[PDB]
Amino acid sequence: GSSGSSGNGMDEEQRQKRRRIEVALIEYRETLEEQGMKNPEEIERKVEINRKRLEVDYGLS
Repeated sequence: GSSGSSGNGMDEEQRQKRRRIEVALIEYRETLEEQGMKNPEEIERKVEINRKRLEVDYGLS
């Protein structure tokens, strides 16, 4: 039972992009940890760059 659907205009398309970034972020983080990344700066660095890239790629930022 959906409630308070957020999608009246262009946002309807943004709500979706938000997911593409989520799944991507998680998958990336894990892949990094297993890739041999055992440091915060490293992960944070890569992840950060990714989040920003994707966000800007989906015209979100």
